[PDB]
Amino acid sequence: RLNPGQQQAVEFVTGPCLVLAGAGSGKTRVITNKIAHLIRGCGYQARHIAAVTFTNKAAREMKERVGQTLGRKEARGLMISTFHTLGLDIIKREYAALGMKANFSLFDDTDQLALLKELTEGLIEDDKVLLQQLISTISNWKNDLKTPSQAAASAIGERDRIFAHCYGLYDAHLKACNVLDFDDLILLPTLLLQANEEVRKRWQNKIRYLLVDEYQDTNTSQYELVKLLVGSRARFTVVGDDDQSIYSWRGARPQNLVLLSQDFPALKVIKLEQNYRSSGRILKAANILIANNPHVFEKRLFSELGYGAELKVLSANNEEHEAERVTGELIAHHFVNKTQYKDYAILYRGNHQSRVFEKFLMQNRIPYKISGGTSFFSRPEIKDLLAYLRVLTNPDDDSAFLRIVNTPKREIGPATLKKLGEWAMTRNKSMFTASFDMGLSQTLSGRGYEALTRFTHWLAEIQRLAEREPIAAVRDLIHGMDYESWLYETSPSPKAAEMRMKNVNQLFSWMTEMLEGSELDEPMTLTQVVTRFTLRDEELDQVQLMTLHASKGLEFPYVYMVGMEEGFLPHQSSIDEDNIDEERRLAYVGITRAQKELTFTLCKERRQYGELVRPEPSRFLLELPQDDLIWEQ
Amino acid sequence: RLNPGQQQAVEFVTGPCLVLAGAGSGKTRVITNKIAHLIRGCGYQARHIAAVTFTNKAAREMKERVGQTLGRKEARGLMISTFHTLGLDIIKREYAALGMKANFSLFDDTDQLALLKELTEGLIEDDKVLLQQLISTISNWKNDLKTPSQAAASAIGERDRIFAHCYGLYDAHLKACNVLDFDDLILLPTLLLQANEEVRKRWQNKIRYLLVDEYQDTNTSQYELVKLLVGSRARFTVVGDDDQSIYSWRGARPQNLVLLSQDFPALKVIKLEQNYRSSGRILKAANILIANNPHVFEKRLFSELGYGAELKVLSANNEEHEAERVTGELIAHHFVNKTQYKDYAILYRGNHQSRVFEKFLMQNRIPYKISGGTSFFSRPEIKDLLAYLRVLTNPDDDSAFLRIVNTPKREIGPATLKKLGEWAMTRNKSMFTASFDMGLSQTLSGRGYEALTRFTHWLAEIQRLAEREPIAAVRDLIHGMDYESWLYETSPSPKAAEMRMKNVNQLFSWMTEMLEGSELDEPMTLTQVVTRFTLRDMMEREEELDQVQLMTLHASKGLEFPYVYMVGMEEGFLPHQSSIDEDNIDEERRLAYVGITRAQKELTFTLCKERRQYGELVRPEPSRFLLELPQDDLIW
DNA sequence: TTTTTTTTTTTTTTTT
Repeated sequence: RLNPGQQQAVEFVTGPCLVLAGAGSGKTRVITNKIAHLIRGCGYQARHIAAVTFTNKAAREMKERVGQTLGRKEARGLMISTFHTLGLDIIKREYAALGMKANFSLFDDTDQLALLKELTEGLIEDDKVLLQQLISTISNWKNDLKTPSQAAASAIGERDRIFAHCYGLYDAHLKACNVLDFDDLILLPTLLLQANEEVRKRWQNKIRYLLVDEYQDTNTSQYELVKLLVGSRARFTVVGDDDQSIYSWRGARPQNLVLLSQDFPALKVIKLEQNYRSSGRILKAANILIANNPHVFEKRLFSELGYGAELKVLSANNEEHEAERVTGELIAHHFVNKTQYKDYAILYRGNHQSRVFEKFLMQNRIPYKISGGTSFFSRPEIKDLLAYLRVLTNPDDDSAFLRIVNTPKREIGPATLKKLGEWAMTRNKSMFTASFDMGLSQTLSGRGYEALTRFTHWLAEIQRLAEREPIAAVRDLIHGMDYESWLYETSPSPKAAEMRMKNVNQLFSWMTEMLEGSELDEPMTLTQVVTRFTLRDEELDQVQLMTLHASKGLEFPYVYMVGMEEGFLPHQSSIDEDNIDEERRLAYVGITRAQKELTFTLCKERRQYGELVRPEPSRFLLELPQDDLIWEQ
Repeated sequence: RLNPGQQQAVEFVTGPCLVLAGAGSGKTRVITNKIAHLIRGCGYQARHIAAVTFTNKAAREMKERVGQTLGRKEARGLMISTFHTLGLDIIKREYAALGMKANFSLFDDTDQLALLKELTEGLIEDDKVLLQQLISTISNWKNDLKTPSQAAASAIGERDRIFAHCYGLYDAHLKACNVLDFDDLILLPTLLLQANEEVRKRWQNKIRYLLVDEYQDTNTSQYELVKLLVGSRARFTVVGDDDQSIYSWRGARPQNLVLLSQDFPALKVIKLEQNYRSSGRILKAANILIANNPHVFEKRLFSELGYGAELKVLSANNEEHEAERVTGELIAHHFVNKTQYKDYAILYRGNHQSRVFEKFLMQNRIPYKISGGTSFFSRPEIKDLLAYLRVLTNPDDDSAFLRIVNTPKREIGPATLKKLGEWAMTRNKSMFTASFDMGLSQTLSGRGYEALTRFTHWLAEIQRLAEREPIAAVRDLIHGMDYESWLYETSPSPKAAEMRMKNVNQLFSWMTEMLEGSELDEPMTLTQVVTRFTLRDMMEREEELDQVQLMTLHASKGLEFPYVYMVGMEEGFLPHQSSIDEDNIDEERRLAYVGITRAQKELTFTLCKERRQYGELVRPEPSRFLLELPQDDLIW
């Protein structure tokens, strides 16, 4: 049933309305129900309501519920969709109007960056992070309804003057070859609808009432497109929280909720404050943490659930200790409270802080998911290495051999492989094993049986040795095929091969520490050290492990916001730019994602650059309500 | 020679006769010949024969043939036309005998639907497919010479009695603003003709001999018009094939071939049965499939052409693998056989199934053409330009004024229009014309009146001018409002503008040569040039597009291809559920019959093994049709 | 340091 605010937002259907749903307030229920009502209580034909969101997920999720309350029929034609779906669908539908049609495949992300590489070879470094900016910064001036020259105007800085020119060639090639990146799909009808009234109204009448979720994420283009979509008839309901604006660095106009209030003054801010997920204690902290932010709309959250357990603040000594402690504490909790691996979540600022957890987690046969990113254990360089090791440990895994055969770079053609397989198959065994039967010698010969022997040899003599000197063996397995060189030849920019390699050491060193065992951890047979690694290789129980950003709009019973140091959470970059407000929002989000218990963690020391630094507790931990926080020792 | 059937068709010129030209028969030949012959061998005077058709195409087609076996003398001075052109002309012509102003407005269907939309808002669901039924169903109580009232009687069902009402509303607005949708073009003369004798005869004496093609498509009014026209001599020759009656849902009485057989004593069916296009296997198949359908008229196709390859029936797994195999096999066949994508045709029951084929063909650099895509006479840039012309030649066309006043963009606000209308209303006359009553000056003034007057004046001046230099007037009409620029502002990308523009030019040009007059057809006054465009006699016409012929089953209707790919051969789709769960499929049967008969060399069926229907899925069973077909020549 | 974005099917055909 509807809690008052919800109720109110649901009923106010007569004008430009803004619902300021605090976290866990249940917006999607409102929206749905708004729709459902709009239909059943004010006639307002289904086909005349547009529900816009940002992700193709929210999208299906919303469609799910809608149809779950609305009867198959009446629910007919709901303009539920992403911005981009529509934005495109406009371009599409009105192009068919002039009688004509369109045909220029959206330049899906990659394609762009790609095109951007060839576009900026000598101009700009062969680097990902770089190109990223280039991409992003380009996609910005675009959301700043600008031209590749108007942008050289508003262009202060060396590589920026460059990005501008580069930018120039981007739209250059695109306008030309006849294709469009994503944001184009918005600033497309946006323009096409402003410049022309004929079309404008047709939409204005298609889209009788519009609802928009996740409004704090809105960018200019969308913003306008929205305005255009319902200019002053203004029969809508935008929905958001300004304290959850975090993708500002990506065209999200923070003051969107305010800007709205201006070019729309009969705005009725209805706010949802009741929370259905977090304990009182969590909410209190969050509630306070965020009040240190210069605040406009007052929003003070509250739930009807029990005050929880104290927010603990585990202080780790170094980068590793942290992961160790968490994974450790993750496990205990879990054991003692008989819960599920998925009730847990581990959140960080940057993507690297993940690497080390990925270790312990895996090292402790604790299943997980690297939502925010890509699990170390997939990265080909490591998948490959794994397989050799899998082979070594188990010469019956055709899977692995089939994969490592020539991949490190020998000359064992598919023939010399399918024929060994074919003879191995009827002699009933593994390839590597059968790659030794003297009867296989004449089913296949030539130069293929001249590389297969050699290789399958090199392996076995190493596999032999690993039997007592794993490390050595592996170490030898490494420099042996000179994966290093191989990578440098296969990997794109060397820096990638460099990293692709760095990974390879990492793995090995892990694998080593494990074989070496330790003071309390009795050492492992290479076979186990392997199986540990291997297990890695959705209706699954596993620890959500992702970045705060990754976490936006999710929840989990137990959260470990790790790395609560200054440089890190209050991200140094931002630290020194005086914008923290966002970082703060960032934290506050993090925090409001946990529902039963929350734990913060920080490293007492970080390795600056071989130079070790003793960082200070994310000021955030301090602004929190100390009565409910429990710093360790 | 000419095959006997054909011949006898041609020699029989003494009474009520029907030629049952089966698929491939030679239909166009015979007609041309019969007219040529009527004249030459029978003494009939070129100016007394009328050959009616359904489309402005066949008509041009026919006029070409005929015209080239005779000369402009007997030729260009003969009555070949569509029904509507005739129906209209009857209206016009006898309005003149009555000396009245024919200033009504032809409501091109689009114009029609829209009017409905408005007139049908809260009443009915803002939906295409909906409006359609509304339109159609409306165009039929009409085609059944029925009132918006007697129709409520002949109304069973809710959204139906609704329609009747809406209809009431439709006919209501029409009759009032003085405009007529196409159906009125036939229903008017007909009535006009049966209610009065003086006229009747007059026409009975003008059209001394009439021939009507594609008779199986005749609807009531149509037919009734015929009857009237032909009166008692019966000197005529309708031609057709009830086995090809597929637009039954749009007013076509299938039983026409029969109905005819009755109101007419000595009907002498003559039946052409020799195909000359499809292989004996195709014909085989087709001739058989059709037999499952009931029959009052007995025939059987059969060509001399060699018996051909086996009718293959590719079973695909999903919505997409279907298009995948087709485009694939298409490519293959062409490669090793080498035979322009034009030789190739893919035909579906509905248009969605186009959406997936368009992919793979384009995904494979295969050029192709897409069945039916918004007549040129519907591009906004055109309907706009038309409107002006409409208004220029007929100042009594509010609809047209109403669409133009501000469109090319002056500053004539809806108020300023609201008030023109009111004044124009009370004084009972045009907005345009009212625009000048000195009395309007007081109901409205300020800036609108300034804009209003400026405009309507300019227009007047053009109007005045066109009197003498049609093109120069139109020429200045265009440049005058800067339509070009307009497009460049209104149109999305610039290229579309240029295109939209190009379209404008073209129209200009046709209009021109139409005015400038042909040496086969006598020159036209601009008012006529208009009525033509109004009928969308776009006059189509060497270097045709050698790409894929992709179209609906309906878009096949008389058209031939060497190799066809009759896709989506499942139950639901092909024999459409609408029909399935209706009791009549005979229609869908014909539908297929046709689709089949359309390929001449080799046919190939195809069925999706799984649906993309219901958001989920379904394991569909082959178009029963597929199984009624000769198993011997069929493959899997 | 952080990272979404989708050309189908709307589910029957269309002169004049």
